[PDB]
Amino acid sequence: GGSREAPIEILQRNPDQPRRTFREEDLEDLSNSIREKGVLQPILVRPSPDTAGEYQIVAGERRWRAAQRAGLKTVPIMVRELDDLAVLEIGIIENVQRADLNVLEEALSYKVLMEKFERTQENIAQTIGKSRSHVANTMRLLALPDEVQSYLVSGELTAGHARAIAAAADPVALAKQIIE
Amino acid sequence: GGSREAPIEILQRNPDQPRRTFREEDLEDLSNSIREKGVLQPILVRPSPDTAGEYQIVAGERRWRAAQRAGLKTVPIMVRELDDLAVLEIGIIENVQRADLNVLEEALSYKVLMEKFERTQENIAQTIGKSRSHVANTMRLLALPDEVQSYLVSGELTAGHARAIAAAADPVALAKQIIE
Ligand SMILES: Nc1ccn([C@@H]2O[C@H](COP(=O)(O)OP(=O)(O)OP(=O)(O)O)[C@@H](O)[C@H]2O)c(=O)n1
Ligand SMILES: Nc1ccn([C@@H]2O[C@H](COP(=O)(O)OP(=O)(O)OP(=O)(O)O)[C@@H](O)[C@H]2O)c(=O)n1
Ligand SMILES: [Mg+2]
Ligand SMILES: [Mg+2]
Repeated sequence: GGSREAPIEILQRNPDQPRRTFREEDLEDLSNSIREKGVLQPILVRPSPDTAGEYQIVAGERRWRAAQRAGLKTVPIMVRELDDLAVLEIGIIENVQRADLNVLEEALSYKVLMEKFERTQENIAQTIGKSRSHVANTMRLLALPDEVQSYLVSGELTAGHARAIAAAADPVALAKQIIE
Repeated sequence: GGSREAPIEILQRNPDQPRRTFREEDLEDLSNSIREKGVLQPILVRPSPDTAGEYQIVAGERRWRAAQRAGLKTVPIMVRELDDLAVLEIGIIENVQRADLNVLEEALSYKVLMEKFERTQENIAQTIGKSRSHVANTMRLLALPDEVQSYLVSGELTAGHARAIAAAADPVALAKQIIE
């Protein structure tokens, strides 16, 4: 059994899904991102244990909720027979076994969009489903010295602190201030 | 066009993929995780622009490399016609449009594996493809006071710092020390 488009309305959440909390800010970004390029990773479901002809989401609740807000009529699914232990395992694995992109690898990606493909920071924001603010701030990090970038490449400079350092009117000045 | 199993050997990487660096530590965890439950999210590819009957990975290089080390003969793929702008966009989106699990939501998930399903910390480690160390340290956080957990629930307490705080013989003592 491969992956198929299926009517969004015949899908339901597992209450015992490892993820409890869902921030509006993030869900808005995903629904925006889905409105543009659609649902890119198919949603993992098992046949519903409670209701007939329904599917219980094993992995991809945010995708389902985002696609709902985005007003998509169908979603891509993969149906696999799974017991309650399998689902909890998979639920953890999909979210735990994945490496985040370095904020500089992200910034460089935006540079290439601008230079090689002549995309404005607005064009980028609209396509990737993030704010013009986030894009601008992310790219400003490319200005910083090689040494401070090496701190972000290494992780020494906190990834959270990076977005803050970027927002500053005098961003490079906050490099030495990071020590204290 | 859905998703199909395809021989791992007819897949190649895009050199211009947003992600440049690949840490051995993480790739080992993924290959372990894949050795157990296989490749859970199908790998997004376009028909190779250079070589005939080959596919260029748009999203899922780590999965491909992990599955390779894991000695998988086939991998699940989805083939879509995509130009160089599409691929760079999608490459960014799949990695940028996704929310990480709270370290406490992770710990609780492991608790339920132990209590509801009678899994040892070794059983968990083997199935999720992480270290017994990582599992033990992650669960120890559930012991900590509601106040310091609120710091991790909020994010104030660095998620990386959490596993370290947990390992400490006197973990709660690091709460006031989080001033610096
Ligand atoms: N047994 C597993 C473990 C993990 N994953 C998935 O593999 C992906 C790993 O994400 P990432 O670190 O970004 O690597 P890839 O997407 O494989 O590669 P890249 O982003 O570099 O293209 C995640 O979707 C995760 O759910 C999976 O399909 N099967
Ligand atoms: N246009 C987009 C944007 C993002 N994604 C994918 O949506 C997932 C978001 O991951 P996460 O934040 O964990 O949410 P879900 O996996 O959807 O939900 P859950 O983990 O709660 O099951 C990622 O694999 C990302 O590649 C996608 O398919 N299409
Ligand atoms: Mg997920
Ligand atoms: Mg990825």
